[PDB]
Amino acid sequence: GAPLISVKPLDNWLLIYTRRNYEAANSLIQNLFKVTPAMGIQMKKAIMIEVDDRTEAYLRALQQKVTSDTQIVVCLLSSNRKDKYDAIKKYLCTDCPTPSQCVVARTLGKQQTVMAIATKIALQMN
Amino acid sequence: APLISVKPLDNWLLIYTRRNYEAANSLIQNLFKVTPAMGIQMKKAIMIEVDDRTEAYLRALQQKVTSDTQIVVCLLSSNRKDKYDAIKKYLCTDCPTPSQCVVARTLGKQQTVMAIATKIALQMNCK
Repeated sequence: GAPLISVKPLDNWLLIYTRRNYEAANSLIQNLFKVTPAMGIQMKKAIMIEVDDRTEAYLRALQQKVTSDTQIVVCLLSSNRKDKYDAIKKYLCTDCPTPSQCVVARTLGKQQTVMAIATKIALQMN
Repeated sequence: APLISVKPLDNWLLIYTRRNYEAANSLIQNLFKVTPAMGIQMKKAIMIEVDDRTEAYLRALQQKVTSDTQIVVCLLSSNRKDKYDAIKKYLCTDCPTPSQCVVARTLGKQQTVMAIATKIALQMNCK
């Protein structure tokens, strides 16, 4: 036979992060692996993009890596630094057609933060 | 004391223009119908009538969106690209509260209603 239960594969997506948060990025992938089956989603590993911690490096990585095939984009930020956050958000929102979201590394400890992120992804996949 | 847990949706905004006053009322009623199956207990939206121009939508947003606002829904007279794009962009850059735009025309389907409610159930779990 072959599966009967609907899943949605999340196989092509970007996680853009800065070296200081290398391990909070890895943990996020694992955690999302845990909560994602309950939501009808089958996850592959994110395409991971390490950038210098500056606005412009995030934006470059965006212009170079986002494709037709990219399903979701997640920008992990070192900090809730208003200007950096606002300038990435503005660009994703005007220039990036691919659904996206920003996350501040700090909040990542919490399992409610993880759930919210996955929820937003489930949402963007429709 | 009532044992089944429900997510109350008691503070939220519907911004619409006078021409779609009734399509707006209907949308509330219909959402009342399909929302209990999703674990949500709905109150009526705070309804905000605005003139049919981009800027009027944006003023309403700046004035009425609060810490308490759970969801924002902008119902548009038309799929007019510029108006739709400008409102979408602004919500997306300047409005932290989760939101969506709906074109009145499409409200004439129970699949449209389901999609909006689905999106809301989803937005009720976000940071």
